Amino acid sequence: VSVLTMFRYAGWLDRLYMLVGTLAAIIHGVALPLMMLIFGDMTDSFASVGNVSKNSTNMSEADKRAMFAKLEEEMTTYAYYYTGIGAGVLIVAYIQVSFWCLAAGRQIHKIRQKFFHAIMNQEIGWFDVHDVGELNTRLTDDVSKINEGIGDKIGMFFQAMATFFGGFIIGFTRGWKLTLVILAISPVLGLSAGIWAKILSSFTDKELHAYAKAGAVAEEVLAAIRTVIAFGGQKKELERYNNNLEEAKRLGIKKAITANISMGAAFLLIYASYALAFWYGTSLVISKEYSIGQVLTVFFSVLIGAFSVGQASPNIEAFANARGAAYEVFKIIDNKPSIDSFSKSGHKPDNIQGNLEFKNIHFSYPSRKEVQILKGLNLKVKSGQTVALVGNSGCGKSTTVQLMQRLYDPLDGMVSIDGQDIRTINVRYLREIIGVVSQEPVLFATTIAENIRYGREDVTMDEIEKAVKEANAYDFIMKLPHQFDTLVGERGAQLSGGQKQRIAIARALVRNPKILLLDEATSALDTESEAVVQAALDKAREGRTTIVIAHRLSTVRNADVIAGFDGGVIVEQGNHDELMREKGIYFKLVMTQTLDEDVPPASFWRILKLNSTEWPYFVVGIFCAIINGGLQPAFSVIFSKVVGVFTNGGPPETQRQNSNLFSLLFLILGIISFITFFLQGFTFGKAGEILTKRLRYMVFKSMLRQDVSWFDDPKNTTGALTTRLANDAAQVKGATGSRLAVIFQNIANLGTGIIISLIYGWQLTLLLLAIVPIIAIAGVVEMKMLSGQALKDKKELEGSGKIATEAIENFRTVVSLTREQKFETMYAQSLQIPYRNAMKKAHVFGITFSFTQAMMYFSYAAAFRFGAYLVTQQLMTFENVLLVFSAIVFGAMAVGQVSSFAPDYAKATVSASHIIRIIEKTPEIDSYSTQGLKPNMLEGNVQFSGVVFNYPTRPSIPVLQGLSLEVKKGQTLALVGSSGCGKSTVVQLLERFYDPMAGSVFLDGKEIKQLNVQWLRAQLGIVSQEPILFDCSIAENIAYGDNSRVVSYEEIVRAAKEANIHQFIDSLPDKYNTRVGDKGTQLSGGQKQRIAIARALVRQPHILLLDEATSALDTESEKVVQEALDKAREGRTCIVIAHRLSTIQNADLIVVIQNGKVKEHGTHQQLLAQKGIYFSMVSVQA
Ligand SMILES: [Hg+2]
Ligand SMILES: [Hg+2]
Ligand SMILES: [Hg+2]
Ligand SMILES: [Hg+2]
Ligand SMILES: [Hg+2]
Ligand SMILES: [Hg+2]
Repeated sequence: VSVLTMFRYAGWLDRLYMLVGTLAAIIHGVALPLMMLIFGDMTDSFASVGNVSKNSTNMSEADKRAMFAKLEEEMTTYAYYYTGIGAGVLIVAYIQVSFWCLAAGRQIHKIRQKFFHAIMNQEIGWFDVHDVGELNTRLTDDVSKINEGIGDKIGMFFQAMATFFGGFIIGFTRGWKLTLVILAISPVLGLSAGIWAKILSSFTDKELHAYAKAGAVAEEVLAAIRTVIAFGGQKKELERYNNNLEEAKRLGIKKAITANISMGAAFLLIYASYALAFWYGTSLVISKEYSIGQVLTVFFSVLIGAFSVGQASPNIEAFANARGAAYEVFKIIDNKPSIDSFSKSGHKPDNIQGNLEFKNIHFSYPSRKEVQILKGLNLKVKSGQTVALVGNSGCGKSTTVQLMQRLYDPLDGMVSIDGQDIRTINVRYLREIIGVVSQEPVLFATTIAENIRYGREDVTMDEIEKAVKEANAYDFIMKLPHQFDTLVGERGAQLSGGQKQRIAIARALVRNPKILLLDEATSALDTESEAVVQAALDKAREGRTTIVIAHRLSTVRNADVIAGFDGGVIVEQGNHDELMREKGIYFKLVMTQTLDEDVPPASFWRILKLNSTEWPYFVVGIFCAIINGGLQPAFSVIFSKVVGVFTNGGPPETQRQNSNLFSLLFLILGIISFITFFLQGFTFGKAGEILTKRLRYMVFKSMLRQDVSWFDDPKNTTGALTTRLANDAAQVKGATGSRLAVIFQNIANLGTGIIISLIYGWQLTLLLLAIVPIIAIAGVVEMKMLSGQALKDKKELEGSGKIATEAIENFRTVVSLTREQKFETMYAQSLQIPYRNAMKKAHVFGITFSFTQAMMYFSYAAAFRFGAYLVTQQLMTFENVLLVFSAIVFGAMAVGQVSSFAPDYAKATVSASHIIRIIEKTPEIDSYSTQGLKPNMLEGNVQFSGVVFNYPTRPSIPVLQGLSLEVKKGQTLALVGSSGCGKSTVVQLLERFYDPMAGSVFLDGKEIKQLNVQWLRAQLGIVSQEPILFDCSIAENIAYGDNSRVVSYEEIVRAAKEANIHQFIDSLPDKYNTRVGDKGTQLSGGQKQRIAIARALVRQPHILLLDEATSALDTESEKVVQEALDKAREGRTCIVIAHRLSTIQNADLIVVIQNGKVKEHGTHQQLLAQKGIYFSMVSVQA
């Protein structure tokens, strides 16, 4: 079912090219061993010449002619063969790559449109359940994975098995024993991979749990940053994060060490197998004469067949993970379970004037177990009326409105519009006959003309005009620039909410429904605009049967009929007077209410500087890189010598020669290889480990010691910072790894390859390095062109995805239903551009890889043609021919190196650039000295003079302009302003979060500028709006060590005693030792505030600061907390900016701050006796 068959579905003509491409992938994979079968045949003919050169030379003139004639024949075979295979792999590569794009393109585009349709066709279900909107984005990433699954990855898979099965085929066919030997040594290679699976996979996960502790500490500190800053508890958070880092690093070292050990054993088994393969390959020639040394290399090509399984595994994982992600959700992704709504058919009533009927309706939202919110209902409103509903116990009114649009089919009973059931009539038509003005208006990002046009697609500006005129929306739009062509700026949030709703009214007005549903449309709006929108609603009524729910009973007064519920069942119904008459529910309520990142700057060799500072010395790492570096070419020399004594050499000692080279190849390569992998792993493992620690430490610490809009007003976030701390330090660990990688391959290829090249017949080196770097560049340009396509594709789907996410995230598109098909139609038109683009990139993806494989034969071409033949005949021996393989494999060796181990620099360098720019910091105000703390400074009189300030946004209309205040010690400084900030900013400047732009601020009369940054924050009573405690024992929270300040039990006792939180301290288990229970989820606001107050008065500040402390709070809690504050303050300087003017009535100096400039100031009775702003504030506060 869904696992295999369904995944590939449809694609009638697609499947044909799918199979053609598959076939070309097969013959492509087949091509590689055939090129290597040729290699054994070419070796034999090439071999026979050397035998006469060493031994006989009986006749001379004959050999210079005939042997080379034979060589020329081999030149002819060389030429038609490498070429035949080359043209083959060129064509078939272009085809097999054409497979992804051509098949997957149509498959995925079909998936895309069907997915978008099923998504819009599930209706209610999507908003009720699943991941609540955030899911289908991820899902379009899933269809992107689908795109990755059915692509050429499969073609590569068949190619791989073709090289595998075909490799072993040729192996068995031209001899059967060595294949068998290699297969016997083969499972050993699979066992070594077992070290990988147990240790490596586990230790990644092991280390993560360790740093998880470090992440939690870093998570909260950076979120609680202004609090820890204000209290200066930084160095302690420093300490915790350092301990957790200390554990995470030791799990890091075990990971690196073991990893390198594993890869090391892998190479052991590789050189071991390679050698044993030579021992049995050699045993078949000298004392036997089966192989002439032809097949011996081809049987190694059977090892290329062994590499083909390793090349196969990722493609399967690419198919499976794409398959698995798609098919499990594909049944849910696609089709249409639906059938409570759908889109189509049904019954069309044309009578269009009717009576709504609710009959015995029992319903529960499909949250299931929730008790029926509506259990039974009977309500019937005659045509032309306006019915108003009210309730107490909750939901159940909104439910009836929800049911009326058939958003939910009732469990029992029926809703009948006119005489017909609602379930008979067409859903689309039903939605079209029912207009709805919701409590929360919504405007799509488009013109107001289009937002209306979403009400009805086919419409003209005359109807738009009459619409807004009828919605009285024709005023603000005219004054608004661009008129009807006026965009809704910054997505859909631009203008007044009353205007938004009013526009929504015009939109529903174009709909011209005979039923109008108003759910709290007036709610959450200012009273004036409330009355305006209300007027629009009133002009929209009486021509339409309607139902209105709101919490302002003034609008409920003029309703023809009002309905009470209390538990979901209808109880009272009738005219207003009748309801007040009943002294019921209505009368009861009436009387009751009376991660964008990455700046340009780059490291430039500065990485190794921080490394060397934290990497004290390691010459053993680089030395290990040298001996492994020189280890690879030893192989190329040895291998040359193996076949070397077979071609050029005499009959005696050949057996011994093979034994010696076998053993030399085994221990000299394999053992030393184990040594170097375990040694470097032992070096760079601890190197990168401690680098990751010291880096993460000095980062989190460089971060905590700087604030200044990195925290106060950042474009950053807590998560981005934690991410910085983890990932980046891991990357600089790779940055350090690349150094050793570079010196290693430096001596490994260039140095030894060149030195060895000096002993050549010359001439070969130049031609060889005229190839390898070029094909290397071809490998670079392949990845680059690849990323260019990835980016352009992602940008196109980006735009289509943006407008798609716009559709799916807004569920109200269903209330008009006009936009159901309209949105996916436009989106279809959006998806159209990349589709046509796909065939073009089909050729792009297609021709490139073909050309890449076109370099396969050309490498072998220039190699053996010019290598053998013409270079041969003078100064050419058993070496320098196989040394071709040396310098060639050396280039490939580097490839192996670059495409493995540490990250491809890049991200490492960049992450390093950030982690470095962060550790450099911008210390500004940090700790240092800056003052002496005269004992006599305990006064507390805060001066402000000519102070201007702006948060770091220049044209933000700065909150401080020309501001000056004063407060004497031991007295209350009241503060009042319009709302929000400029209130708080004074407090922040006193906290010295930022030193003001101009003017000055004083505490004892000294300038804050000249005051100690720390000691200024040493006496402050700062208590914020929403108090946040360090996660710790509440006793330990109460006492925050400033510097040397010890945890004092009797002191924190005095703290609780003063804060009146001692109530909870007395009771509850452990008393003071009760922890807050995961960020104080067990405590209410009054308690948290009491504790925060205790945090303040432990410090014994001469200055207390309250920023709208009781603003968010309620009932008695405000009084007991205010009482605590009052017993804490008035003995010392305090500033209360709270918006509560009833408790501000007792103050020494009340200050009204307008626009940066203090307007009025004086005691309550003084300003109140006066008249102006303050008097307005109290009069409207009442
Ligand atoms: Hg593709
Ligand atoms: Hg509910
Ligand atoms: Hg090494
Ligand atoms: Hg602000
Ligand atoms: Hg804590
Ligand atoms: Hg106060």
